[PDB]
Order: sequence, then C-alpha cells, then structure tokens
Amino acid sequence: KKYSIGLDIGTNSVGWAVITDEYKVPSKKFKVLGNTDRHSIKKNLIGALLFDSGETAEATRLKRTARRRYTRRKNRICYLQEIFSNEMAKVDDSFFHRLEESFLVEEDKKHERHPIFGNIVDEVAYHEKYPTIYHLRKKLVDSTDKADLRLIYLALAHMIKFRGHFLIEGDLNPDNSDVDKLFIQLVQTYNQLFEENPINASGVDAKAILSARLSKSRRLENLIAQLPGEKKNGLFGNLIALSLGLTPNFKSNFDLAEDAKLQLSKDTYDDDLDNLLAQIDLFLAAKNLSDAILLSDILRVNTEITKAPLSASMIKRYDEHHQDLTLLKALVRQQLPEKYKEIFFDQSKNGYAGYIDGGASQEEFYKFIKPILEKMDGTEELLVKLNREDLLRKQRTFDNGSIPHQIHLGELHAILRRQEDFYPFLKDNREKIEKILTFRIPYYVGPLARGNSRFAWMTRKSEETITPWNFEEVVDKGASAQSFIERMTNFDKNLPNEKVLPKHSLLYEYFTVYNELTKVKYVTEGMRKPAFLSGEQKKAIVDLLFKTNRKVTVKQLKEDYFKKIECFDSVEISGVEDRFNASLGTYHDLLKIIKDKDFLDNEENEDILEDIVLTLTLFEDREMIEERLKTYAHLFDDKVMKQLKRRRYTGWGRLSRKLINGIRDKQSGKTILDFLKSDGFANRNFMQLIHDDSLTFKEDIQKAQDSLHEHIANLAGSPAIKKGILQTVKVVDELVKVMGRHKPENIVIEMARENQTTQKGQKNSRERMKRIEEGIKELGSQILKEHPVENTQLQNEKLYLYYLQNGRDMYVDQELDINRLSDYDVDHIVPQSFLKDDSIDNKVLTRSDKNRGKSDNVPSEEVVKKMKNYWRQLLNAKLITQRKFDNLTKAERGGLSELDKAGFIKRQLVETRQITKHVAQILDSRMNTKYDENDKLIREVKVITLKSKLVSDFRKDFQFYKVREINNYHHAHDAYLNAVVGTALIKKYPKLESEFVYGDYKVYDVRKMIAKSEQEIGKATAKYFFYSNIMNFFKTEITLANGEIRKRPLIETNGETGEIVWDKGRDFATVRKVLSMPQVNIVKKTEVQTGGFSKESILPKRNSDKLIARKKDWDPKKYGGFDSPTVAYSVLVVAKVEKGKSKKLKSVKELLGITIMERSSFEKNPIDFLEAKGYKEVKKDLIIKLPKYSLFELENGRKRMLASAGELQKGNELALPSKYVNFLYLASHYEKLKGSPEDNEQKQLFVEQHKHYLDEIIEQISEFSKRVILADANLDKVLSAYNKHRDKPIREQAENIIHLFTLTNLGAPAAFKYFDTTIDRKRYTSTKEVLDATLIHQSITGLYETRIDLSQLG
RNA sequence: GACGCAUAAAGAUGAGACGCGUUUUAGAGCUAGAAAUAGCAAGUUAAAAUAAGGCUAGUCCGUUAUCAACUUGAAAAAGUGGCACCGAGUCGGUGCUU
DNA sequence: CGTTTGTACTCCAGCG
DNA sequence: TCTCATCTTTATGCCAGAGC
DNA sequence: GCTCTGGCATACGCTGGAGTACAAACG
Ligand SMILES: [Mg+2]
Ligand SMILES: [Mg+2]
Ligand SMILES: [Mg+2]
Ligand SMILES: [Mg+2]
Ligand SMILES: [Mg+2]
Repeated sequence: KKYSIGLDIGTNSVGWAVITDEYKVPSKKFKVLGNTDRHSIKKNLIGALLFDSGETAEATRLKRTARRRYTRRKNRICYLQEIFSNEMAKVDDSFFHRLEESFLVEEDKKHERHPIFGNIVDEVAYHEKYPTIYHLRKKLVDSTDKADLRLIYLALAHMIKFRGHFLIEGDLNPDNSDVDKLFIQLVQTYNQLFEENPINASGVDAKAILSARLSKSRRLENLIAQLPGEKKNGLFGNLIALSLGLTPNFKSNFDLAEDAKLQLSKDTYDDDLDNLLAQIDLFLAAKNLSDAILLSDILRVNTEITKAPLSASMIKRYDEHHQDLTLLKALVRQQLPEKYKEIFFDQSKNGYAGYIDGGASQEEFYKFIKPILEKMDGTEELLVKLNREDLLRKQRTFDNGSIPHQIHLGELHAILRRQEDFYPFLKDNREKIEKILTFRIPYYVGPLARGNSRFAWMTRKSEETITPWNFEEVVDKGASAQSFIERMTNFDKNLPNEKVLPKHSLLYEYFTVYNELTKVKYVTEGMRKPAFLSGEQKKAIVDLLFKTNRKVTVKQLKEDYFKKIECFDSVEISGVEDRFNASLGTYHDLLKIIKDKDFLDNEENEDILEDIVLTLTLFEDREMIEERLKTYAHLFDDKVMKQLKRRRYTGWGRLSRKLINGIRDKQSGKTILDFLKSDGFANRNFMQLIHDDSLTFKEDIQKAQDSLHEHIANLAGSPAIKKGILQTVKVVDELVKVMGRHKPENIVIEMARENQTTQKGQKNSRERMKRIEEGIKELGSQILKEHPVENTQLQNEKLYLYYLQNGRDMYVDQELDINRLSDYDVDHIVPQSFLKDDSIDNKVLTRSDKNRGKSDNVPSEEVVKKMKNYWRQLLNAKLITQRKFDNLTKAERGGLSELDKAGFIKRQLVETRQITKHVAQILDSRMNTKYDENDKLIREVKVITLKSKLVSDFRKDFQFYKVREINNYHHAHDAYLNAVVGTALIKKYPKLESEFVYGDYKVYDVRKMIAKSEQEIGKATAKYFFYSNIMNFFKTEITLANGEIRKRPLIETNGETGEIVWDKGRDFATVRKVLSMPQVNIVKKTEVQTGGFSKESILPKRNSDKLIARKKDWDPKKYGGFDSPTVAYSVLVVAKVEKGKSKKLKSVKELLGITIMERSSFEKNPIDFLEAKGYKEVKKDLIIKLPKYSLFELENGRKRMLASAGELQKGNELALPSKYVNFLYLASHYEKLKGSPEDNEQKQLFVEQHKHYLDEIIEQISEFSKRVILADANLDKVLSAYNKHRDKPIREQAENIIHLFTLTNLGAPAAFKYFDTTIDRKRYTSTKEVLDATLIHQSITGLYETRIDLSQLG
C-alpha cells in the first residue's frame, strides 16, 4: 500500500515510475471510456511524458521590439508629413497620397502612377538628374537654388527614415570638422600658447596615419617621423588627447597649464578640462581635430569641399560602380562573349544580373566573378577593388550600420539652412524636424503606454499625447528611470516585502565583512585552542586594515594587526585561506571622493550614505544623479559632488536593509549586523542567526512569508521552464490520484547536480584574468603591458574577447581598438540560426562589416586559410579551446551538417537544473502541508533529490545500459532506477536524509563533518569519494588497487534496525525484469500550435491559392504574400462538398487545418467558417478538435500521431529486448568501457561471442517496421545496406545499427545513414486513414484513456 | 555546511536603437522584326508593408507561458475511472469485488 | 477518356 | 548587430558542537 | 573530553509546407 514515485525530468520529457516497497512496479486494470468496445486496459505504472520544449521569450521579445521600431518609424515620417502638409497642398496636393499608394498596382492606384511628380516626363527627368537619393541629398546640401518642396521632403524623409545609429554621444559637428588639414590650426594654436619656439613647420599631417591602420602605433610613428617637437606633449602628447585615449593611470606627461591627466573627449572630458580652463584654447582644438579624424575614419571622402560627406561618398560609390560596370562589360565582350549572357542577363546565376536583380549578395557575386576576372586581361584594377571589397558596390549595403545619426543630422541641418530662405515654414520649425530625426525614447523610459501594456513602467506628468517635442514636459524621466530598475531587482527572500540593498551599499559591505570576520579564529603559542575574535578585536581589525586596504590578506592580518598591536610573535589563522573575500570597496571609493574619513566613520550620517549609494546605483544619467544628489550639496564641496556624480555603481545584493540592520531580536535589542559585530563568545554568522530558535530572527522571517497554474505562472525566470515544472507536477498529481489518493512515501527526483574534486572545481572556476595572463605570457605579447587590465573589468564581453584574441581580429589580420570597441561586434562562430550556443567557444570579437558580410554561416574557407596560423597560435597558448578551433575551422571538415545539429545544447542542462530545482520545492510544498507545533512541518512525503551520477553508475556497474536512440523507454527506466536507488539509499543509510531529502537539514550539522585526514586532499574531494563509496552496498565484490577484494553480504540490512534493504539475489532480478517490460506508458503531449502565422518570407506574386495576403486589400495574386501557414489544430469535419463536373452534395469526412491566423475566426463561429470554406450541412456536434500529436490506433496496434491536417508522425515504440540493448551498448563503445582491463577484455569477449545478435536486432527492426512503420522501400534499403556491410567490424556495425532506430523512432520521420547510404524520410503525408482509426485521448500519464472510434462518425 | 561572500561557467528577462533582406509600384527600353524571337542598351535608387490585424485609440497591443476526454460553470475552479495473484511483444488471463 | 488522389523526390525556411 | 539594466542554475574556496 | 554522514578507500532531443512528375483509380 506504501509506494514511491521516481522522476526523470528533462527539457522535453518527464519520465515517471511508481514502485512498491519491494522495488516492483505495480500494474492496474484501468477503465477506458468512449464508444469503443474495449472497456479495460492493463497498464504498468511506469512511463514517460514527452512534450515540445518550452520556447524562451527571446524571439517574441525581438519581434515585439521590431514591431515597436516600425511603428515609431512610421510615426516619424507622419510627423514630418504633418509638418510639410499645409505647404505641400500648395504645390502638389496629392503628393503624399501618391507616396502612400506607391505599392499598389496601376489599376489599384487612385492617382497617377508616378509618385513624385505625377507625370512621365518629369519623373524620367528627375531620375536622370538624380540616379540615387544621395545625388539629391548632396545637391540640396550644396546648392543655393530654390528646390522643389517635394525634393526637400524626399531628402529629409530619407534622412529621418534611415537615420543611422546612436552609438556616439555629443555633437559630432561636420561644419567645424571633416578637414584633417586643420591640424595646422592645432600647431598654430600651440605656437600661440607655447612661446618657447615650438615646432610649426611640420611635415605631412595625420593623413599618413589614416592611410595606414589607425592606432597608437602608426600615430606615434608618423608624429615622430614628421613632427620632431621640442617636447613630448607637443609632438605626440597633446595630439592623442585630440585623437585617442590614454592608458596610464598616472597624471599626464609634463604639464602645459596643469599637471593632471588627459583623456579623449568622453562624457566626463568637459569637466576634466579644469587643467586648462582654470589655468589659461588648445583643448578647443579637440572638438575639431577629433571630429575630423573620426569622420574620416567613418567615411572615405575628405578631398572634397562638400558639406555632405556621406552623400558624396555614396555618389562616388555610384560613379565607381558605373565605371567598373562599363569596363567589365567591355572586357567580357572582347574576351568572353559566351559568358556575357550568363554574367549580365541570367539572374539565376550569381553574376551581375543575379547581383542586381537576383538574390545574390556581394559575397556571392564576388565569388562568382573572381574566377572570371582572374582569367581575363586588363582586370588588375577590378581584381584589386574586388579583394578590397569595393567592386561594383551598392549604395545601401550591410555595412552602412556604422554611420552615426550625426552625419544624417548634419546633412538635414544643411538642407534646412539652405532652403529656409525660400520656404518660411522650414525656418519656423527647423528644430522640430531636427528633433524628429534625433529624438529617441530613453531605454529607461520604455514604451509610452497609457495603461494597457504589461511591458511599460513609464509615468507621465500629464495626459497629453507624447510627441518628440513635448517628451520632456510630459514624461517623468526620474520616476521612470527609478521604476526601470525597481521593477527588475529582487525582493529579499527572508522579507519578501523589502527590496534588496545595492551590492555596493555600505551596510552590505559591512555585513559581508563582519559575516566573514566573525568566523575567523586565531591560535597562539600559549593558547589551548583556537579562539574567536572578540567584538573589540573585530572592531579594531576593521578600523585598522579593512578601512585602509581594499583587499585584506591573511598576511596583513597576522602582521599588521596581531604582530604590531596586541603582540603575538606568531599566530595561526583559520577561517580564511590567503585573503578575505569580503571587502569594503565602497568605503574606499567614497573616501577617495570625500576626503573626510570622519564622515564615513560617523553613524548619524549612515542613512545619507545609503541614499547616496542607492542613487548612484539606480541612475547612470549624470543629470538625474546630479538632481538626486543635489539635496546633499550642503554636506560636500562642489568638487566633491562633481566627483560623486562620476562614481557609478551597478549590481544589487541578496538581502534587504530591514533584514541585516532593521529588525531586532526582542530580547537583546540587536539587529543581525549588531550580532555580527559582537555576539559574545558564540560568534554566530548570518545563517546561524536566522536559524536559531532562541533568537526571534527566525520567527520574524517565518511570519513574514492561489492555484498551481497561477503559482507556476508567477515564478520568476524564463517561461521555458514553466512547461516542465507544470507537466511534472501534473504527472505527480495524477499518479497520486491513481494510487487511491494516497500520498507517496517518497518522491525521488533526478537532479543534474554533481560532486567534483576540489582540483577540478578550482581549475574550472579559475579567474579569467589568470587565464588571460597565462595565455598572453605563452605567446609573449605585451598586450597586458600596453593595456593593463583587472579581473573585474574583464566581465565586459567585448573587453574579455579583446584579450582572448591578443587584441587582434580573428577574421582580418588587423589590430582592434580598445577605446572604440563599440564599433566591433561579437560574432557567433557557428551561427545563432543553426544551433543555440552562446559559449565563449562560440563567440568571437570581430569588425562590424566583417561580421555583417559573414552572415549566418561559419567562417569561409578563405578566412580559415588566412587565419589558421593565428588560430593555431592562440590554441597553443590556450586562449581558445579545441572546440573553439573546431568551430572556427568548420569549413575545412565539410561545413555545417546535421551531425553538428545532433548534440545537446548547453542551455538544456541549465533548463533541466532550473526545472528540477523548482519542482523539488513545489512538490515539497504541495505534499507536506500539515503544520505541527512541536516541530514546524510534518514530513509526510520525502522529496529525495538524487544526483545523476548515482543512477548512471548503477547502470554502468550492473549492466542496465542506457541507449537513448532505441526508444523513449529510457526516461521511464531512469525514473524507475531513480526511485529504486533513492529509496534503497535512504533505507540503508537513514542518516543521509539530511542531505538527500529536500529541506531536512539543520544548519551547520557538525555531525557530518570530515576529519582532518582526508581533508588534506580537499573538502570537495572528500565528499566526492564519500558519494562514490556510498553506493558500494549494492555491489558484492569491492576490488582494491592492490588486488584485494571484500565480499559483501548477499542481503543488505539497515544496520541499526535490521530491516532488509537490498537482497542482491532477488532485487537485481526485480530491477532487470522491470527494465524488460514491453508495456511502458509513453505519451506525447497534445499541443495546440501557437506562434508565427506562417513563414516570414514574402513571396513574389504567383497564381496559387497557398499564398496569404500580407495586408487585407493586397491580392496575393497581384502583390505576393506568405505561404506555409502553421496549423493551430485540425478539426474533423463531417459534411457535404459540392464536387464533380456536375457539382453535387457528396457527404465527406476529412480533416481541415485551422491555421493560427484563422483560429479566432473559426472559434467565433465554426459553422460559418466551415461553410465559407465550402462545406455544406456541417454536423456541428461531430466537430472534433485534433491538436498536434493526436493519437490514432489502426490495425495490428499500429499508431499514428497527427503532425498536421495533412501529415502523420509514427506513434509506436520499439520494445527491444534488454539483451540486445546491452549488446549494442557493449559492441559500440568498444574500447571506451572505462573499466578495468580485465573487465574490458571480458566484455569484448562477450561482444565477440554474441556477434549473432546483429541479425537478431535487424530482425526485430524489420518485423516492427513491417508491422507499424510500413516504409517498405526504406526497409529494403536498410536490409540491403546491412547485407552489404555484414563483414565490417562488430563495433562499426553496432554503431551504425543504432542509427537504424531512426526508422522506428516515435515522432517525425528523419533521415539516417548506414556507413554511407543515406535513407531519407518516409513521410506519412496522408491523413485519410486515421479518419476510420480509433482516436485515443490520453491523460497526462496515459493511464486514463478515452477511445473514440471514428468509423462510427458519418 | 541548501544562507551569505569570492571566483567561474552556462543561460534568462525587459527596454531603447541601427543596418540589411523580401514584396509591389516608379525609374518611358531601342532596333530588326507578321513574329515565335535575335541583337544592342540598361542595371546601383525610392515609396510603402514588414506577422492578417485589435480596441482600452497608446508614438499601445498582437509569435513566451496556459490546452487529454467527459460532467458541472459567466470563469477561476471542482468532480469522473475497484483490488490481489500468475504471467509478458506494447499488455493478457485468472480469482475476489461493486 | 479525364480528373484525382497516392507516392516520391526536391527545396525551403528572414538576418547581422 | 549595438547600447542599458536586471535575474537564474551549477561547480569550487571560506563559513560547522555537543550531548553523552 | 570526544566522534559523529560511511567505511576505512579513492583522480539534458531534434520538420512541416509546397511544387512537380508520374501512376493507379475512380466517374
Ligand atoms: Mg535525467
Ligand atoms: Mg554572426
Ligand atoms: Mg530523461
Ligand atoms: Mg506554443
Ligand atoms: Mg554554495
């Protein structure tokens, strides 16, 4: 009557099993409902629920943000049109109407078919005058003639619609820049300020640096060569301050007006200018030379007087494209006339015709045309431009993403300045148009909702509609920025109504320090035993060396404190290894700013400091920080406040202020922090304080603490794990309902946790700074010398990848820029679209235009061959792992293939861990509910949490081998073995319940301490060995390294009680028998499909009924549209259809797929929807919703799952005998058995003896296929391939036979191969047969069934 | 030693932006041609849409999570299916029992 | 003799 | 692809009396 | 004034839609 439940939870499965006290799996006769004649089923209480993994909300988020961007871009254009509308009605009242309907075909257009001018001659003239929009933009920027209002609008709308990025702050003005020759003005101003005969007659200016790769190196070299200045500052020192960042932390080179340091023109650079403004403008030349150099870096146009450098560069692209195209056409005609049509007319090839009119990108076009160019004559210039990626370029390409918005804003401002003379309305609202271009909702404001958004947090000062021009006066930006962070930070778990403290708050730092400090012990020569630090000693230590050293080493503690004050000549410290992990970093940072130490040490102003740190953590906008800190301006100097607003903290703690310093124990009146600072002689740390029954902290925490669906929905984190959590809780609930509504004795959950040796865990958690040091020193570069870095700074992804690559690009042999890292981007070696892998082995820092031409593919063979030596250098120095090197060189081993797809992603382990950890506490809360006064909670049900290592060792030791490829039974079997091993362990060692049973621990149970011996190897190694040896009571012979063996008893008893725990004779037979049960309740969860309506690709117009209109009024036969709609669910319709040459009502039964788009339309009124679909006399009461994976049973027990309205998945399981599974496991893995050499030899001999099982397994597969798969051609191919390779080695034959189970695997048909022969999918693309099958409705465990015989519907 | 701290791996959630891509239309094709076609010219750009759409009409929302069947119900939610034994090719049989 | 469903094979899927 | 912010799981290191 | 958890010894899963060609197969 007592029973246990095992669980094997995964991302797409939850295996479950019910066991009794004798480890047997029971079986019950279950009632089956429905109209069939079958009334009872015998079923074993073991099975697995399979489901589609919950998707992360990332793709939905990306779609939502893209939708918002499109909405706001349309709104920008609407604002511009509203500005232009009144004065456009003068010149062309239908202009904006023609712009709106430009998409429509001519018979749909209500106006003239030429959008801009509305007549053929003017339109042709315009396009001859301005072949590209950039011609018009440059003409409007440069010319003084009154232009047409329509042309002005077109240029401004092009700038506003495609307005460039906002990755650069400040005003990158073009008017006071773009001429690098103003360096002469820089040396002129230097000559004015520097009177000791400075250098003025220099050589060539920085144009040489620009013509080379831009860095500190070429700048220094060219300035040394051309500018032999009288001092370092003039020749090199000041120029970089106008063009580059400075690495050293020391003050700048020899002073010119003041001695302080120098930095590039950043956000804080203006305030840093006190070294000259308070001493004198030489530094004003930064705002000119810096912008000139930067825009010369962005754009390859500096030789022209134009005020539109971007439009000029695009016109140069156009001109070079034209010239190169003419030359290429001439060369092709005079050398390769037969190839002319292919290159220039056939747009299915990747020639120029496919480059312009086809789908060929310029990488495809270049790889097509490079062989052509190489074999002709006179193509040297074209080839050079090709290798430089500037051959026949388009004006709108992937690499335009580096254009800042300031360039477009400059062109727009120039146009408005030019044309405001003639159009007064342009002068009145020049700033409105500029604001339309430049306005951008702050990231901390979010969507500008008015109540009906679940993603919005913005608060508004007034009810006015928000525009770009009243955004400041309508949106409360301070409160919005506060709620931006406040809605994302955690609440204190102990006090769930109190927000956690900032990670860098002073109370949090003190709490951490004293929590670590309260447990360190010292022993002297004369002291009997190690003693705690007293409250006075902890006070003294903190004041002496925690408030004077940022990092406190044990050496400092035993030399600065103990030796010097309260003298001990030699002391031993326990409770810290080499350095206190705790620190007071915020104290030192605020001591640097506020030189007053007494202010920080004072206790009255603790609230002020907490508020200051909270402000510095919530906001990064210097204006908001200044406004918030302004209330304290009477406590600090103006300079001190200027320094505070620079200080920026991020990160939040785990505990609230009310917890660590707010609540008081009613007896002693002490807070938790007061106890940490002085707790008599007990010196309780944080976890002891909140768990003592003698103190009221535990009571206050406990008293400060619906439905299952609501509870799972309200869980924080990814919604991906909610699916697994809810499904396993529902499985447990159904299993409890089956077993007479009696709660299980135990629930055993397989956890993905692991015990590691201390060496492995210390090597896998080593600091990344250490990794960079050890790698750089190996290859000998001075990258750390040039750019010193700390481990904390390496949390930045791009900064970390910079040093991992030795400061070099991994795709082009070029050096990266540290200060300009935002203009590089992180590239996923194996593309995101293929496989989800965000690991460091997959990430590479490369240049933006290198990434964006390298689209959704591994690096090309050209890149691999160029870079294989540098990658080899990095691999030998261990900055990239072997897996990273394999990812980079993927093109050398055949590129992307389904083999790469066949491997668990790393997110799956994290998802499994999260699901299992959540469900452990969910089940512990739902099962154990009866509270008791003597002991708080009554543990009716023990939720055992087994590590996966135990069951895997059980399988491998006792030959219960697992092969995931044969069938889905391994989930249920893993659950069964989990139940067996967990219950056996709890019975044999009832004193391990504190660590295996969820929540049954007492804090710091010293009873389970490890002696000093066996700790010299490491505390985690001792636990690793303990857990390894804790499972030896299952085995009989325990073999030693020297050959001695202990024979364990055949019956294992509890030891103290004497209850039988494991009869090694009969219980192993019980386990073996259960793993050979052919009936296992494998159920695939039926799921109504949700997601995208169809495939996202817009297809060209086609006379087909599969196309879907992409707007309501756009006929897809004229405009194109989407196809491949996703079927939400199918419906079984029984009705009459008018068909035949003479249409007549023939009664029909069939499945109609209700796609996601039309799901709501169908659910509003099914009869109207079906009649409009063409069904007459629909029987409303016979409509059956059939979601995906609906199960039908046919003759000979053949089962099919509904993939869609016109496809079926195979729905049977191959219960292969356990002997064949073991033989497949042993024959494969032939030399990687990992056992003793004698055992490996014995297993190899067994495999060799039983080589006849290959024929037996093939017979199993063939009969199973002939019965349920019915893929006769594929089966014949499989049999022929097996007969061909029957003389291959047993290992290879067994390895390839495991692929054959892809033929029989439940689910969608998949392709597989047998040593070379690829067997492709036999898809069941007809759902006519299931219309007379038996529709199976299965409960969550599949034990409860309803069988509907569809042959009786008609 | 399930809290906390330090380190690290692997992931997650939300907001703000960029650049492409696709689709239809505009960018007068010319000559020889009954013409089917052939020769030549040309190409780089733009508008609009970018889940159909929705109503609470916001510069908002629309692809995550929730879903066996049946009976109750405005819905959350509740309720529905006997046991033991011998066996095992996807569960069968036997015997008690309602 | 003309449609009309089964097989069978190929291709494709927005992205950086 | 970029910027900003927050959060989770797991591993290792430090943290362990006490009644008989 | 001490052994205790134990025995005494260690290195997580994966395809449906659409088109085209061709052959039975019904009307
Ligand atoms: Mg598992
Ligand atoms: Mg990429
Ligand atoms: Mg599993
Ligand atoms: Mg879904
Ligand atoms: Mg821990």
